[PDB]
Amino acid sequence: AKRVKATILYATETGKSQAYAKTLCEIFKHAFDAKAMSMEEYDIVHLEHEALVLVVTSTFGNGDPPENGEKFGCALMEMRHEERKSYKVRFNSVSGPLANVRFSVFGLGSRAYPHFCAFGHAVDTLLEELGGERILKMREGDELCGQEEAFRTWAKKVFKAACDVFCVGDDVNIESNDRSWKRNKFRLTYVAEAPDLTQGLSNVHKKRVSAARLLSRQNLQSPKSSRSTIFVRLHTNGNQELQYQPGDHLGVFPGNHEDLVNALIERLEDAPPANHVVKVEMLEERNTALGVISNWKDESRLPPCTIFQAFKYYLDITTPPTPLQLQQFASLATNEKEKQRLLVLSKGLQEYEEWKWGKNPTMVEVLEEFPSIQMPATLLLTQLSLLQPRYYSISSSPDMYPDEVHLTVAIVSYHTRDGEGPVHHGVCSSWLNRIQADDVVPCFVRGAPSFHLPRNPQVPCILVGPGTGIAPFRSFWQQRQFDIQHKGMNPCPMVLVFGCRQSKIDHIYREETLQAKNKGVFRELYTAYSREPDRPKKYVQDVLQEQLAESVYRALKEQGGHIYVCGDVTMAADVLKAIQRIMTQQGKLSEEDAGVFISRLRDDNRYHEDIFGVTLRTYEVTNRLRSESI
Amino acid sequence: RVKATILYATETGKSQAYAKTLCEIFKHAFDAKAMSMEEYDIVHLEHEALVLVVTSTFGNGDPPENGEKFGCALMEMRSYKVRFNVRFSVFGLGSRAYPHFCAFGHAVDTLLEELGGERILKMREGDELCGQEEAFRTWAKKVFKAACDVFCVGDDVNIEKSNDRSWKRNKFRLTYVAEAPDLTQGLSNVHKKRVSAARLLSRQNLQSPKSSRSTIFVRLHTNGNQELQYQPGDHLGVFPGNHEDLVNALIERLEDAPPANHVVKVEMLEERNTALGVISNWKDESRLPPCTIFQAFKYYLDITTPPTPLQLQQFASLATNEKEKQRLLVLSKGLQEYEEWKWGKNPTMVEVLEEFPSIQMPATLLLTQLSLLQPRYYSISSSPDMYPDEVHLTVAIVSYHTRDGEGPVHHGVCSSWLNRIQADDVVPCFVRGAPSFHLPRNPQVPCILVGPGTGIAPFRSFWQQRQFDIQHKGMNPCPMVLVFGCRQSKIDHIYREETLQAKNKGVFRELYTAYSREPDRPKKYVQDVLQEQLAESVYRALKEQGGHIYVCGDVTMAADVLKAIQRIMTQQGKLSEEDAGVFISRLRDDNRYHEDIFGVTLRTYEVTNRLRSESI
Ligand SMILES: Cc1cc2nc3c(=O)[nH]c(=O)nc-3n(C[C@H](O)[C@H](O)[C@H](O)COP(=O)(O)OP(=O)(O)OC[C@H]3O[C@@H](n4cnc5c(N)ncnc54)[C@H](O)[C@@H]3O)c2cc1C
Ligand SMILES: Cc1cc2nc3c(=O)[nH]c(=O)nc-3n(C[C@H](O)[C@H](O)[C@H](O)COP(=O)(O)OP(=O)(O)OC[C@H]3O[C@@H](n4cnc5c(N)ncnc54)[C@H](O)[C@@H]3O)c2cc1C
Ligand SMILES: NC(=O)c1ccc[n+]([C@@H]2O[C@H](COP(=O)([O-])OP(=O)(O)OC[C@H]3O[C@@H](n4cnc5c(N)ncnc54)[C@H](OP(=O)(O)O)[C@@H]3O)[C@@H](O)[C@H]2O)c1
Ligand SMILES: NC(=O)c1ccc[n+]([C@@H]2O[C@H](COP(=O)([O-])OP(=O)(O)OC[C@H]3O[C@@H](n4cnc5c(N)ncnc54)[C@H](OP(=O)(O)O)[C@@H]3O)[C@@H](O)[C@H]2O)c1
Ligand SMILES: Cc1cc2nc3c(=O)[nH]c(=O)nc-3n(C[C@H](O)[C@H](O)[C@H](O)COP(=O)(O)O)c2cc1C
Ligand SMILES: Cc1cc2nc3c(=O)[nH]c(=O)nc-3n(C[C@H](O)[C@H](O)[C@H](O)COP(=O)(O)O)c2cc1C
Ligand SMILES: O=S([O-])[O-]
Ligand SMILES: O=S([O-])[O-]
Repeated sequence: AKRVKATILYATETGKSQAYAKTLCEIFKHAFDAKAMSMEEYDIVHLEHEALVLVVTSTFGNGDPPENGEKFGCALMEMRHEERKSYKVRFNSVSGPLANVRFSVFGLGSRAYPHFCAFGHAVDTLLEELGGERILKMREGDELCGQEEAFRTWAKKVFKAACDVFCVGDDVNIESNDRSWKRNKFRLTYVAEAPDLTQGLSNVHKKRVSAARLLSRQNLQSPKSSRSTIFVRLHTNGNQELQYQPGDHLGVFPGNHEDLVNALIERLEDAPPANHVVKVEMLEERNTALGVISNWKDESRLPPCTIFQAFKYYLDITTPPTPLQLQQFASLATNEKEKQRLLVLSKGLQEYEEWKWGKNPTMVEVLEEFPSIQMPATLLLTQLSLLQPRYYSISSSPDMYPDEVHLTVAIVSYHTRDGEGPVHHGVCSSWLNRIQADDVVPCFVRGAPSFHLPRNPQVPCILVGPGTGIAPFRSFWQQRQFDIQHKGMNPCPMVLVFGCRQSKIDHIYREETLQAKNKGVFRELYTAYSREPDRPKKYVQDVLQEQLAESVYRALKEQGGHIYVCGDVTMAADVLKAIQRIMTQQGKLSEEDAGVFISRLRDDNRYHEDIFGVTLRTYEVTNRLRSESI
Repeated sequence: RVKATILYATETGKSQAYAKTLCEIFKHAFDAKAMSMEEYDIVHLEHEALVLVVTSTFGNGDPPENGEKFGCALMEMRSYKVRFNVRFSVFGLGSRAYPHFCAFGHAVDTLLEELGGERILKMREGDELCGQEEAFRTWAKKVFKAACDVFCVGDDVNIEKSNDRSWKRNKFRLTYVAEAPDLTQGLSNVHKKRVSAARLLSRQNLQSPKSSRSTIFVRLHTNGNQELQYQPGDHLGVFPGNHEDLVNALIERLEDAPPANHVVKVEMLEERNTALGVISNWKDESRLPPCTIFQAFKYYLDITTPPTPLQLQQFASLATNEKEKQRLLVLSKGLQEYEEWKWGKNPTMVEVLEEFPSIQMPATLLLTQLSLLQPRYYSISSSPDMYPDEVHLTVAIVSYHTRDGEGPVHHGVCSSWLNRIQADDVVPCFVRGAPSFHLPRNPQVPCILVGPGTGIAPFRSFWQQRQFDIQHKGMNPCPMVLVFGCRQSKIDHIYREETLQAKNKGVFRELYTAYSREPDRPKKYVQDVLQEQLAESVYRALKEQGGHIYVCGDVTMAADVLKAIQRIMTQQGKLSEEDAGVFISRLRDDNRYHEDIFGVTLRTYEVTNRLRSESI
């Protein structure tokens, strides 16, 4: 029972928890026999016999487990569950089998969301009730301020605390450094077989990606708008992989703009032409009883391909470097002043914060700001993060549009340095806005069972969502419309609470919702204008408290109706207060009965929320929170 | 060298094996490669010099799943059901027990031509029931020489054709690992598809206790798993566990030393020749995940399917006797001797090692040469609207005696596993849509549901759905007709009270049952109820009412039914066997005549024999 095993479990949606977990395993390799596994890869049957367990997990959606964390969270939730309390009740709330085990939790999250680091807190809370002995109190990493930084602190303490408790680490010492990057470690070797895009992305992200097809794209806003929102039609080609129900999302895999990809490639020192199928092989120095066995292997992260296809379809080249990545960049800088700035930023303290949040630098902008960096083709290919797919609410009814998938996409573009800097185009939205019909569209369907229309047609539904948060409601109404016209049903009509900036500029799908109302689908259509010169600023929160307070109340309290909120997390949080008020001031219930009534609706799946994350007033919201919390 | 792309389609993995071997032969005179019709750009096709196609046919003449993309691509680039139900040559695996024999291979062969394609050799067929591996080896040599001269290489090593990718003794080793994945995750890695962990809620027999046979009702909980969303008509792919006794008998007969409780992995020696030796390293085989050998045999590997001729030859060089090593050699040549052996005894791997006890079996040969345990498909018997977060299955428990009922009992792998797993045990499975076996979008048209025994399975979701659209969505769909079939009304009438009830609620207009072993009345099949009781309701539906007819179950039955309806078209409406037969062709492409083939599930022994006798 020597060489204590340290099991590092992680859950992630974009790769941050996974990275930190790797870094954490590397550290524990010093005094312990450590392993880093995704929560889904791990077999819950070993847990009770685990000596030490370290959890690094983010939280997603509406205070939920990352998708690859759901199974593990249910499992715990199960072993621990005499009856009561739901996950949504205790951990995302409105205001022993593991005796042998020692653990500690680090959770990633954002103060921009209601239930900050919810999944980390549930796991942390749950391992303790199951009989586990917590080493360090749970620490939280805020994506808005010092996330990578707070990881180090905790990583340091927890290691020290583990060494102390297990009484090992009298030979491990006070301390880049690991599988980071080193020139005699990674090598790009030639290959003659380059997979197909959708097949390569399936390997890379361990899931089946189907090739969809672009049929058309149209502007949903006036040509006189400064903004742009596009209606996109895709042909699924029969593929049963792409079956969906109204409410579900489509995950899409973009391509970085070629110019940016090229600028980047033309800045590498030693790099084959940006065209030669090259696999990446790494010098892996294993270790045996004989001594140390060293040899070449396949990194096996990216599939065989040209560096161009790699930077274009598989690697994140626009997300600002983490402090770690800057550290590897620094040791490549050949200019005194130019290299110290790199080391100052490597800290993740304020300078980093200001630089990142101020310049929102792409990989290219960084190499160009510190032109004395000798960038190795293999450092990027192995250190950059994978290009993540972006999710989009499906905007079509599969009955009204068989073998078709529609999307409503806000075109993200903004100026850096608070309007002074150049333009940065969102990766997926700008891609979806320029692909041609011959272009393949890598995607998959991710069902959203908490956001499907009710099984019972005769109950009232209130659909709340500003801007593109209307996207899924378009599948709701098209679907209800088809039901009426062809299935011979008379479902209780619904109410739509939309919200935008200007009557004849932003009200997307206006006529389309009109036509749907005349057909019985909707009882009434409410709209909140926020930048109308002719009146005051109104938000769906307002339309709800000023013109539906009664309907809302009668719908939810007597008619057994449902309310659906979709879009920006700030709005959704506001809509939850507007409803808590309407419930209080329209039924005489304190912040108690109103809160518990809501908390009940959710419980019974009658209060639905589909969070897009932070999409509205991004600058002002991120700015307020960033500051206010440091 | 010329580049030869060998494209293969496969479900149970036989065509895959054939292509990899085909690749090892074409290596001699060509630059040959092998991959799925999915792991390939259909755009590169036209820029190919030589394309070899090895593909099986599934469904009812349908392309295997991984051969769906490719199929329609050649179709548009150049309906399917109608017609079939660069240099290149096709070899299609199949079975003469199915109507549209090698339908996919014959379709791909036809369409390649219609795309600037020149055929080398006449497309061959490989009947799973008689001389499959035999016709392949042949066509294999005949097409090699054929392309060899077509592309003009002269006198080269045309005698080399037991090859290289075949197990040797220091090309493989089992290195310990202290971290083995969870089963469902391991399976997702092995089969490259998302497999979810579902849990058993309950199982109950739907046949009378006084029955000799047995069918079970199975309820699984999806656990809110979005990956497990389905529609009535869809199938659930399930991964079972082999029985422990057979797993431990197999381990205890093993030569290699791996304790069974230790996690291991299979590394293979990757060597790259040089001018004075070789530059090499041990890479992970990476077919199976790290797991205990007990777990590989119980959950990842097929230890019951009879050894192929290729796997026997290998056992040959491992027998320490002479008769044994010789019988092995005889059987290694998939001919009369081997076919009689296999079909007659249908030996598990364990029985093979016991019929030939001098074989010294190393663990790394089984772990690398045995086929992957394939998942079994089951028609979902529940409506998702009626049973949220639930998946129900109707499962016939397969169990037969070898050597024509004279030998030991052999249990169906998945059916028997599903028949003994305990509540809450994990059930790895996934959902595979059947877009061609879904209820019509128009619920105001009549549907005629035909299917005996377990063939009823998808209809229980059809009628639970309709019952739900009625009792809850407030719609009034055109009532349906159920044409069922079983052995004895008092024994085999599974879900009798349920279909009965579905009638009382307006789901079903009428319920027609056919019995085949009622010791009173004659042996009536469902094809006999169509003609002898509804020949008119069927004609009016498929001709005037814009109706739909769904056929589900054994391929033989489904065929007797097609040939029946085609006549009900002649007789009742007056059109010839080419005017009614092609009208059903228009039905199957208009998607109003639905078929869902389970394979050969009925009268297996009787049927598959006459068929061996058919071709032989
Ligand atoms: C379940 C779900 C459903 C969704 N459905 C939809 C949908 O239906 N329709 C839709 O349009 N979107 C939807 N989204 C949002 C969407 O997926 C993408 O986040 C969005 O299109 C932007 O992606 P991008 O790839 O274009 O830009 P990305 O390049 O990734 O860039 C966005 C990042 O830009 C920064 N950026 C943006 N604005 C500014 C600014 N003003 N100032 C400084 N920096 C800024 C932020 O740091 C932000 O994270 C959904 C998200 C989720 C999780
Ligand atoms: C789309 C689809 C849907 C299906 N739906 C269902 C369903 O809903 N319900 C259901 O019960 N089944 C269904 N099946 C059949 C099912 O999937 C399995 O084939 C079946 O349960 C048996 O699997 P097993 O794994 O138990 O036996 P397996 O071990 O694979 O064994 C069967 C093999 O045994 C031989 N064997 C069987 N009987 C005999 C005999 N009498 N004499 C000599 N040799 C014999 C055959 O060679 C056969 O291949 C479906 C198949 C498909 C393709
Ligand atoms: N700044 C840029 O150049 C730029 C460019 C591309 C995309 N983007 C971003 O990408 C997003 C996509 O646009 P979109 O179509 O979804 O919507 P949008 O036009 O940004 O706004 C949606 C509507 O909801 C309102 N709203 C804002 N905050 C709210 C809150 N906290 N609670 C309730 N309602 C609220 C808005 O009011 P307001 O009048 O207050 O906005 C607006 O009327 C944009 O909203 C924007 O943040 C910005
Ligand atoms: N051979 C065995 O002893 C044995 C035992 C247990 C399970 N099994 C297998 O497991 C399967 C599951 O049983 P099941 O519930 O699906 O059904 P089943 O009991 O095998 O029979 C389904 C019904 O369909 C009839 N039928 C048979 N062949 C037909 C054809 N060619 N065309 C139209 N109708 C036909 C049968 O009549 P008949 O009376 O003419 O068969 C029977 O009444 C079995 O059918 C069988 O394959 C076999
Ligand atoms: C749609 C979306 C929903 C999110 N929901 C929450 C949330 O409820 N609580 C929280 O603390 N953070 C939330 N976040 C922030 C992530 O948890 C955080 O960005 C984290 O750094 C991502 O970590 P990962 O890369 O490991 O998955 C959310 C982010 C997105 C894009
Ligand atoms: C449900 C099912 C349906 C089948 N349908 C056909 C068919 O229409 N035509 C044919 O020639 N073979 C058919 N077969 C036989 C396969 O083509 C044959 O068993 C082949 O050996 C499987 O090869 P594979 O393992 O490479 O996919 C079918 C087999 C099953 C299990
Ligand atoms: O300051 S740099 O971006 O020129
Ligand atoms: O094989 S069953 O007992 O898990």
